[PDB]
Parts: sequence; C-alpha cells; structure tokens
Amino acid sequence: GSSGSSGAAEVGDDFLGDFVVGERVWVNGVKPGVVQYLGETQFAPGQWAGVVLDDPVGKNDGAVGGVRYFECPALQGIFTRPSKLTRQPSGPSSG
Repeated sequence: GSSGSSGAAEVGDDFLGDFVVGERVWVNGVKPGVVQYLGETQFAPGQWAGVVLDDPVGKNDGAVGGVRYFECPALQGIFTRPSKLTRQPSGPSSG
C-alpha cells in the first residue's frame, strides 16, 4: 500500500563515475556518504549511484517504490547521479 512511490521529474546521467562500493563521497558538495549501490535505479532511468548518509538527512530509506537496493537506516539512503558525487567537499567551485 504505502510502499509504492514514483521516481518522476528526475533522470540519471549517461556515464558512471569511478566510484566503488564502500567509499566516502560528497553529494552535491554537502556531506560525505557511503556508496552502497551503483548503476541504474528502478524509480528513475539514467545512471544512478546509491549513497548512504552518516546521519538521517538523506531522502529514501533504501526502498523506493517497493524496490530495495541497499539495507540501511531511514532518511539516509539518498539517491543521486554519480557525477553529483565527489571525493572532496566542494562549494565555491564545481570544476
């Protein structure tokens, strides 16, 4: 019933960033997150990269629309494009 959201108004990239499973990456230059899933999601097309936040400040809880990618706390399993992730805290520059 409840578990059945939709992933519209969002599309992934084409190229998958060189991000391994179990590393710390900064999502949108906000905070570092542990990558658990990498590839194409189910809620939305395009390339996606699952990342787990250290604290409850993500978006999903591992399950999006019934599909369970990785297992982790709630409000932590945030999903975003691989390119969006980075190996360092950015902000003033995106190059």
